[PDB]
Amino acid sequence: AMQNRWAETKFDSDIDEVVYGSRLIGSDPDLVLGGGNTSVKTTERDHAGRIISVLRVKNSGSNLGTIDSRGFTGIRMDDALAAAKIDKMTDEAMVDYLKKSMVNPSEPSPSVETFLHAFLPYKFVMHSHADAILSITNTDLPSDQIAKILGNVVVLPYIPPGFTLAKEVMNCFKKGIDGIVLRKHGLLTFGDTGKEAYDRHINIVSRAENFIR
Ligand SMILES: [Cl-]
Ligand SMILES: [Zn+2]
Repeated sequence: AMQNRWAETKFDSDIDEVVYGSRLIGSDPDLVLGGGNTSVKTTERDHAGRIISVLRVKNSGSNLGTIDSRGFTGIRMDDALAAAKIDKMTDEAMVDYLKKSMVNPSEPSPSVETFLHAFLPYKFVMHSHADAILSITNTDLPSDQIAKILGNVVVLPYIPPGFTLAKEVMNCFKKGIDGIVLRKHGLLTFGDTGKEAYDRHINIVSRAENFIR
């Protein structure tokens, strides 16, 4: 039975908190059998001394399980949120956009799923390709019955990973929900703190697992 392993309460920094959450998620082979990504929205000074809103998002330099602060690449939120105006973007264009939005271009490339994170207005966001979520969403169960099984969630149909997915995620987000379920892809959870996003992730996946058990 999936367990909830969140033990800490005090962290020195936002990055320490997101690293902690990432490690817990990457430690469960039923949550991360190489993919998944996390993020924290944070305040930083940029090179020009401006205090700015930064999305620190998982990068290509490590898996979630053994991640450290180096594994979080800083993306300007002003830049990322301005992308919401854009209609379509190819994967390639998306990568270029993100590169031009990096607070420090010498950091490792940010997750190709960065826009899932930027476009959800919670401080912490967690994304997995949880096996039990893939199973339940790969059945013929209607989405509404999937939602009744999993809890206070919104369920989205299959959409290929990329910019359109992020736009749909953005638009289906509603105040008060615990998660967004992406059929044939995975799960998004979020919250004001790392624990909130994490607890929501476990509760939903474990409900999925319970149901297919
Ligand atoms: Cl009912
Ligand atoms: Zn994904």
